[PDB]
Amino acid sequence: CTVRYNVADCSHLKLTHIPDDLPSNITVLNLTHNQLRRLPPTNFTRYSQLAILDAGFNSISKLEPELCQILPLLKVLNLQHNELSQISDQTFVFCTNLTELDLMSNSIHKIKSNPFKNQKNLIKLDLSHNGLSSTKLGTGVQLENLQELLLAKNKILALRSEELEFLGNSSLRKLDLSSNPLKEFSPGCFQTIGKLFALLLNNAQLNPHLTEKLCWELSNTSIQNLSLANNQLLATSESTFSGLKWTNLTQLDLSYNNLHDVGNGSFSYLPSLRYLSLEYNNIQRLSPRSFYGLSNLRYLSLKRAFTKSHPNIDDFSFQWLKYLEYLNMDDNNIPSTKSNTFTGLVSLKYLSLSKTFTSLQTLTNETFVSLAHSPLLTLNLTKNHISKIANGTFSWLGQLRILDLGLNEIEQKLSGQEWRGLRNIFEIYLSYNKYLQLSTSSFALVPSLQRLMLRRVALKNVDISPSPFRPLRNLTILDLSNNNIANINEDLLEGLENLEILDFQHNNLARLWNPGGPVNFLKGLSHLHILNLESNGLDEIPVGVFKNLFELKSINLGLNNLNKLEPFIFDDQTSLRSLNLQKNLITSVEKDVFGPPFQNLNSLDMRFNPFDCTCESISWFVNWINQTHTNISELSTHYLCNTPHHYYGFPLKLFDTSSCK
Amino acid sequence: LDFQHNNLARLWNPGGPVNFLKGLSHLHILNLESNGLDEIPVGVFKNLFELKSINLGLNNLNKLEPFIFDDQTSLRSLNLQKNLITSVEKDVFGPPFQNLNSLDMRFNPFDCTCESISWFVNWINQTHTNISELSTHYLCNTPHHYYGFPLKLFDTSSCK
Ligand SMILES: *[C@@H]1O[C@H](CO)[C@@H](O[C@@H]2O[C@H](CO)[C@@H](O[C@@H]3O[C@H](CO)[C@@H](O)[C@H](O)[C@@H]3O)[C@H](O)[C@H]2NC(C)=O)[C@H](O)[C@H]1NC(C)=O
Ligand SMILES: *[C@@H]1O[C@H](CO)[C@@H](O[C@@H]2O[C@H](CO)[C@@H](O[C@@H]3O[C@H](CO)[C@@H](O)[C@H](O)[C@@H]3O)[C@H](O)[C@H]2NC(C)=O)[C@H](O)[C@H]1NC(C)=O
Ligand SMILES: *[C@@H]1O[C@H](CO)[C@@H](O[C@@H]2O[C@H](CO)[C@@H](O[C@@H]3O[C@H](CO)[C@@H](O)[C@H](O)[C@@H]3O)[C@H](O)[C@H]2NC(C)=O)[C@H](O)[C@H]1NC(C)=O
Ligand SMILES: *[C@@H]1O[C@H](CO)[C@@H](O[C@@H]2O[C@H](CO)[C@@H](O[C@@H]3O[C@H](CO)[C@@H](O)[C@H](O)[C@@H]3O)[C@H](O)[C@H]2NC(C)=O)[C@H](O)[C@H]1NC(C)=O
Ligand SMILES: *[C@@H]1O[C@H](CO)[C@@H](O[C@@H]2O[C@H](CO)[C@@H](O)[C@H](O)[C@H]2NC(C)=O)[C@H](O)[C@H]1NC(C)=O
Ligand SMILES: *[C@@H]1O[C@H](CO)[C@@H](O[C@@H]2O[C@H](CO)[C@@H](O)[C@H](O)[C@H]2NC(C)=O)[C@H](O)[C@H]1NC(C)=O
Ligand SMILES: *[C@@H]1O[C@H](CO)[C@@H](O[C@@H]2O[C@H](CO)[C@@H](O)[C@H](O)[C@H]2NC(C)=O)[C@H](O)[C@H]1NC(C)=O
Ligand SMILES: *[C@@H]1O[C@H](CO)[C@@H](O[C@@H]2O[C@H](CO)[C@@H](O)[C@H](O)[C@H]2NC(C)=O)[C@H](O)[C@H]1NC(C)=O
Ligand SMILES: *[C@@H]1O[C@H](CO)[C@@H](O)[C@H](O)[C@H]1NC(C)=O
Ligand SMILES: *[C@@H]1O[C@H](CO)[C@@H](O)[C@H](O)[C@H]1NC(C)=O
Repeated sequence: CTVRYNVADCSHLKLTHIPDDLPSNITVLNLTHNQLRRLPPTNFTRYSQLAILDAGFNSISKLEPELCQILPLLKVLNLQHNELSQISDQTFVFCTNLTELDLMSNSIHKIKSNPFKNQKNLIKLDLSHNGLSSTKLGTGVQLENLQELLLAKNKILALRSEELEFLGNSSLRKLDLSSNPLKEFSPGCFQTIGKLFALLLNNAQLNPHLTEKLCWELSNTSIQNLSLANNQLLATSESTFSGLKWTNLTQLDLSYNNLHDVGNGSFSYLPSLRYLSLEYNNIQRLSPRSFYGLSNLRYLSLKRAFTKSHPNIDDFSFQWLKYLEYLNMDDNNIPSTKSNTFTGLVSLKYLSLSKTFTSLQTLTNETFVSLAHSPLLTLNLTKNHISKIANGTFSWLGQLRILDLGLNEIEQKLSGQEWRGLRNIFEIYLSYNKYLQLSTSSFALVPSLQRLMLRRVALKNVDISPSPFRPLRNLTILDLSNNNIANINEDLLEGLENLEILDFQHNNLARLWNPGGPVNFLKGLSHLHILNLESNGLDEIPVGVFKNLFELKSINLGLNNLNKLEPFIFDDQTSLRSLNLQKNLITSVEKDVFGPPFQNLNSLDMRFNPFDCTCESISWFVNWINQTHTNISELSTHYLCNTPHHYYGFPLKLFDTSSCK
Repeated sequence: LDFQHNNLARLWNPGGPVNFLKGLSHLHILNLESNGLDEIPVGVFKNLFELKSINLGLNNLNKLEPFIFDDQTSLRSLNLQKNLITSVEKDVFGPPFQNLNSLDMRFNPFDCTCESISWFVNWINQTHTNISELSTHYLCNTPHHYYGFPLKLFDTSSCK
């Protein structure tokens, strides 16, 4: 087995017999994924100190009580994926300390007598996928402290007040009744339970009339979390949920219930709900009175809550949701917005509208007029086929912090008036766009940015003086990768004292680093953390470009052609934590180049390089590798030399340096 | 026969290499430039006696198996420029160099070592083959002492 500290785990050993050779100073034993004839009752004499046993995923036919007598200190008893054709009460008469019983696949058809007259400390009772037909588990009052009762993937036809009366004072935190073909509910079947809080009815095929009758039956109860998923709730009426008007609910779920129509006042009898979900529904439309009465909701999800003839939302449809703060409408097909769609939401702070608009190619200053009176903090608009934005689009939303406009085809000459009205925004998501032309005043109106990534935007004309990034001072993260920049001067990025993260992947900086004077990039970047110039076609590193980068942490210069390693290139990089030079054309590793970066390096990566197995090239590198604990992944595999012929295709570590000094 | 830019690299172990050019005696010029070939197996240029030109440039060829060119006794022009050739061995480029008229292997990471270029340097010193840009685009890439050094100006007195 693994034989780790204290606990013992045996993932896969093809074990067939209970072993007794392992040390006895253990408290947990694992038997998952093993083939056993039958659990012996007398072989546990040696192991009488196990707190719990993970004896599951086993082909055990019959269970004997004597086992859990030899181990009185037994807490978790998992018997899932086992045969267990039939069980009786005599297995649990002198077996009381159980706290966790798991029966997930045992094909237990009928329950006889009272098997649980002695278990007084059990909390979770998982009895599912066993073909159980009647929810009766006993006649007398038992299960004083039972918090979870799982009954799923069985064939219960109905619930009756007499088969559930055996729970006298049980306080069930979570009740599971999923995948049960329930067709009717006897009156008073829920009042016999002491205190029930949550219920699950997934894959239970609830009819709307059956759902209404269930809601009537659920009155007087302390239910707070109710879930109704995978049903035939194609429509909802005013009186459908009226039976829940006497309950104090917290969460209501209606996902995967193909709801087509929402009646007027459907949830008007729910003055205490705080979280609501309508995921994956073919809702035709939402009337303004559909949400009437929901004055206490705080989280609404409308993911895939619309039909393909296209669905639309009327104005003033969210006025009643004055306490909502998290609205999600991802993956929908609303054509466009109106003047009074979001009007009424006075507490919305997190709004997601990803892939929800189809006819909103052009954005004006009337699209987000409804959100002026709402202090939003996050706005998601990805995959919305955004093509053009007008001035004053975000003027109303002056409290925005997180803005998303990526994964679109925006094409426009940015002038800085597109962000007019934004007071204090944290970061802007404009990656993955077809064409965004920058100007000298594009970022002047918003100097409060903290993160700014422009991946795959085909940006151009960024060498214009003054740089558009000049007004940004406290910016921390900047990304201009995958854009194929033609050229850049030292004017850009100047004054970014607070900049920490910089990425220049796929930007062809080859010629920018001797003719016309080398560009002295990275001037005074004290706060820069990680520098990434991977796959920029770099061919030669000019001297004096990594200076003053004392606080730099990581360097990634892979997928390039670097062979001319100038001496003393890395002098101030004494705080480097990870050096990446994989897939380059490095031939020799000299001490004067990689010395200071190797003083306190944590991980190194320069694989796929034509190394030269010679005393002049890798002797210092081989000595350092042999005399360091730096994490070098695939050191023995992808570090083969390319020259000479004798040492071609040989591991870098398998080189003797005792003959050269 | 011209196969420029066709991605024939992996065709020369997918169930055994394909023995292409099987008994193609009358072919005169063969051009397979810029196909990314990485390894040429033995017994692929057999029965090519009348072939005159081979052009395998703009590829990545470093594994030169012995006796690759055995029937290329009538080769007139060999082109291997802009490849990843590191060493030039006699047993590989012997027969093609018997009557070669023009040779082109510029822009290659040559290794200025005794085992690699000694025979090639001697051949260059004692041949009349017309080679363009021989002293400019034939600089070695390793070691550091011989990096960026002309290939023709190599002393073989310390070799053999
Ligand atoms: C359990 O749920 C039932 C509903 O199924 C609740 O019944 C409701 O009980 C209240 C209080 O007894 C009734 O209000 C009363 O109405 C009479 C007129 O009939 C009025 O004179 C009283 O002043 C009082 O307002 C209410 O009508 C009744 N509703 C129904 C539909 O029966 C019951 O309160 C819940 N709790 C318990 C512990 O049963
Ligand atoms: C706005 O909604 C869209 C809906 O798709 C969100 O897109 C999803 O965002 C997550 C988190 O960024 C992405 O997961 C990521 O996957 C990549 C690998 O592709 C992984 O490297 C990251 O660590 C992360 O796990 C997810 O792929 C992405 N889905 C699509 C289709 O783009 C978007 O994040 C939302 N905007 C927010 C929350 O600001
Ligand atoms: C969204 O932004 C646009 C762009 O500024 C605003 O359009 C502006 O609307 C005002 C009032 O309609 C225009 O003022 C008047 O325009 C007429 C010509 O239409 C002119 O003859 C008058 O002397 C007066 O200037 C203004 O010109 C117009 N701007 C542009 C560039 O056409 C629009 O009002 C904004 N919408 C919201 C809701 O903020
Ligand atoms: C959205 O905002 C941009 C940025 O301000 C507006 O572009 C600006 O439009 C004005 C008005 O046409 C331009 O002023 C013009 O300048 C020329 C000289 O170049 C002058 O001869 C004209 O009489 C006029 O004053 C301004 O140059 C231009 N700026 C840029 C950077 O393009 C745009 O018009 C706004 N659009 C809407 C719909 O409000
Ligand atoms: C219903 O389920 C929700 C979701 O788990 C429970 O709310 C969580 O309560 C814990 C405990 O305070 C918090 O840490 C979580 O942040 C809450 N999550 C959400 C989404 O609200 C709620 O307590 C449950 N109702 C019960 C058990 O009656
Ligand atoms: C939620 O719980 C509250 C508190 O128990 C219920 O309010 C009580 O309602 C009864 C009538 O059934 C009154 O006699 C009590 O005086 C009320 N107490 C308080 C503190 O208001 C409420 O009815 C429950 N249900 C809903 C939907 O709120
Ligand atoms: C549900 O209630 C809404 C009101 O919230 C009703 O919508 C109104 O319909 C009338 C008739 O055309 C219009 O004059 C009103 O302007 C509408 N209200 C709003 C806010 O626009 C709707 O008709 C009701 N539906 C049912 C089936 O009763
Ligand atoms: C740029 O970021 C800095 C760092 O947070 C901001 O400085 C802080 O701003 C908050 C906002 O009120 C103040 O409470 C702090 O006292 C400021 N810290 C210091 C050291 O001055 C700065 O305001 C930001 N500038 C812009 C334009 O957003
Ligand atoms: C358990 O005890 C029986 C009886 O001695 C023995 O045959 C068997 O090998 C022991 N171990 C297991 C894993 O059954
Ligand atoms: C349940 O609670 C009632 C009332 O407090 C009490 O009379 C009864 O003994 C309790 N039963 C159990 C099994 O705790």
